[PDB]
Amino acid sequence: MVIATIQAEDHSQQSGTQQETTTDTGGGKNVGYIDAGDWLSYAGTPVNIPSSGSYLIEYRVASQNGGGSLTFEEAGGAPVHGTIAIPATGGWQTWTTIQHTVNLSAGSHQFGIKANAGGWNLNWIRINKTH
Ligand SMILES: O[C@@H]1[C@@H](O)[C@H](O[C@@H]2CO[C@@H](O[C@@H]3CO[C@@H](O[C@@H]4CO[C@@H](O)[C@H](O)[C@H]4O)[C@H](O)[C@H]3O)[C@H](O)[C@H]2O)OC[C@H]1O
Ligand SMILES: [Ca+2]
Ligand SMILES: [Ca+2]
Ligand code: NA
Ligand code: NA
Repeated sequence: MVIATIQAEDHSQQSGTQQETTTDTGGGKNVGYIDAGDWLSYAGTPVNIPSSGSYLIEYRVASQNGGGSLTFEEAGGAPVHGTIAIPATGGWQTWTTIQHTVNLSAGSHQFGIKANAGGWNLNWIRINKTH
C-alpha cells in the first residue's frame, strides 16, 4: 500500500540542482544536475507513517553512466534511513524504478535526500508499506 508519492521537483528547499522536462511516463519534470553534496528537502510536505517498522522506498531514476548514490533521511540530515546505489539506465531520460527498505518510526516525517555521488536524475519517490 502506497503511503506517499512525492514528485522530486516538489521540494520545499534544494541545493545544487535544476529542474528539467522529463519524457518519462506521465511527463512533468525531473530533478537533474545532481552531484555529490547536492540535496533535496521535502520538509514542506510532511508524510505520515502509520506504524513503526519496515517501509519500501522507491525512486524513479535515470543515469547515463551510473556510479551515483543517495541517502534517504529526515531533512536536516538525521536520522538517516538508508542508502541506495543508482545504476546506469542507458541514458538521461531512460527511466527505471529502484528500491530499498528502511525502518521508520510512526508519526510525521519531513524527508530529505542527499546525493553522495552524482550522475543521475530523479523523477519521483514513493513510500510503501511492506507488512
Ligand atoms: O487559535 C486557533 C489557531 O491556532 C488556528 O490556526 C491554525 C493552526 O494550524 C495551522 O496549521 C499548521 C501549520 O503548520 C504546520 O506545521 C508545519 C508543517 O510543515 C513543516 O515544514 C513546518 O515546519 C511546520 O511548521 C502544522 O502541521 C499545521 O497544523 C493553520 O494554518 C492555522 O489556521 O486557527 C484557529 C484558531 O482558533
Ligand atoms: Ca549539481
Ligand atoms: Ca517528476
Ligand atoms: Na535517454
Ligand atoms: Na559527483
